[PDB]
Amino acid sequence: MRGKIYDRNGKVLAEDVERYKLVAVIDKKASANSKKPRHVVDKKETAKKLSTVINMKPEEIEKRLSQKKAFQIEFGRKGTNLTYQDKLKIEKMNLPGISLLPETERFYPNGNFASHLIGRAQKNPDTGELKGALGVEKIFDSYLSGSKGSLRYIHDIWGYIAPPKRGDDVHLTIDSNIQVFVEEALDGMVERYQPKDLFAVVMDAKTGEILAYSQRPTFNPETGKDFGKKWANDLYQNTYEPGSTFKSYGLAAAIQEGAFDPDKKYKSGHRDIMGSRISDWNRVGWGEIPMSLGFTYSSNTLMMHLQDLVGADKMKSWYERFGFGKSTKGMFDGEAPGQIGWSNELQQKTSSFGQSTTVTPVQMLQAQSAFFNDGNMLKPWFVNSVENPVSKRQFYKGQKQIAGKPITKDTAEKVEKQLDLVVNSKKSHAANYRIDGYEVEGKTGTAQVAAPNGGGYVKGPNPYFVSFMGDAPKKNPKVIVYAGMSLAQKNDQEAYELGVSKAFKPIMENTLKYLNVGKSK
Repeated sequence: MRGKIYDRNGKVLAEDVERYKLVAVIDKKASANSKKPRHVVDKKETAKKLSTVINMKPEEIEKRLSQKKAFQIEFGRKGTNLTYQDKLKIEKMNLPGISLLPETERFYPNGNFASHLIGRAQKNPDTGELKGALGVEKIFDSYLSGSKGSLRYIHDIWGYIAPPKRGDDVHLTIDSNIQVFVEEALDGMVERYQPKDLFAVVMDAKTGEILAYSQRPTFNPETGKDFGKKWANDLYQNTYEPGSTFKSYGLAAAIQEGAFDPDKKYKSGHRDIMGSRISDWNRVGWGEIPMSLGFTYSSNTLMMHLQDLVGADKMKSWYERFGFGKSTKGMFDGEAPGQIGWSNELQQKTSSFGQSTTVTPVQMLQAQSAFFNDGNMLKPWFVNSVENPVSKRQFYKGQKQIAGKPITKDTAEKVEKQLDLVVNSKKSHAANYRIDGYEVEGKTGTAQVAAPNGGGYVKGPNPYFVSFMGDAPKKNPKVIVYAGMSLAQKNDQEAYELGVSKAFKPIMENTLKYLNVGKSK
């Protein structure tokens, strides 16, 4: 047995099962040393009796019993992965030459479910040996695998090298109930906007536990549907120019450095940098306004203004101190570090509002956490324990760590106030993320997308990556929800206007409802 992959409530996400394969001996040579024939005598009548399972076409079953001049025959994919009920029925029939060989197959009960995180195990036809090829299944292959007994090693995680054999179980921080809300909501987005890429993550605000995560396009682990298109896990391996989501950190930096004042006015509109008219999102601005409104209205100028006030060399340090351009050191394989765009003044200024600079969605979760844990960035973790369930030996146990405290408690509270405005201001550009009976806050995140291999940015009507980095209930939140959609292909206007609001509202509402947080109607 390969070990199981459980969720945080010990519901099975992956396991081994025994399923059966249909073989028929069709050659008289078998029956040439026996009274009782070990070969299909009546091809016709055996075929009709067999036509109670799978492709029940007696003609096609007969054709294959007549086939070639081979000793045995199999029945493609339809003659494999047959249940124990499917077997007992064909064994009662007691047909001559018909048998069912047991093969162990890797079963994912929910099918397409956190498919890019859990991952998928492939089988060696020869030995029937399962080897994980992506996600948990690849990372913890050795621990899960009941076979070998060489040295046990964790894929990229230097350390944890421990030296009829069952395997070790891997428990995740996932909560199937929540992971549902996400999977449904994401399906909702693919129907509506059919984006080229999409993801959502739920994190415990207080722990850094990943409660739920899917992406699109994903694959189905059970079937191998679409497996090996997008290899990259969005949350851990994929880099983004994150957009307005990333102002939150630029803001904090300023607040602390003393350069930001909610009431102090600044000139909104444009800023000619390196001979480029970098402008607010409405191209004109709103003239002289308070910096509080600028954040509520996602002003690119404000961020550029604040960069000037604080200073470049000082801000690069700030972005570094929020853990950008550096791995989260999470338990996933080949995690992406990203890079802070600072090679020149353009990169620098654009960065302020979240372009040039590249992030993992997790780098961002880490950073946003600080605003709710008194300035402390929580390391996000999805792996709860690796532990053989015979012995109960915990090989790895996960826990809340602290990746840094780049800001004061005070600073954090002020950033929170500004996020509360972004959503619940009178002049809010983002009341589309509001929810009945629950108090929400967060940051809207419209952003251009790079041309994969060279060129500049992707062109189109609305060629945008839209995100939102929300958390509820506001001030003392239980969960963070970060959703992102890249290059909607349908409704590409509604995309620019609503953003990921149509995904965030359901996920958050259902999650809070499920964690039994009270609704002040």
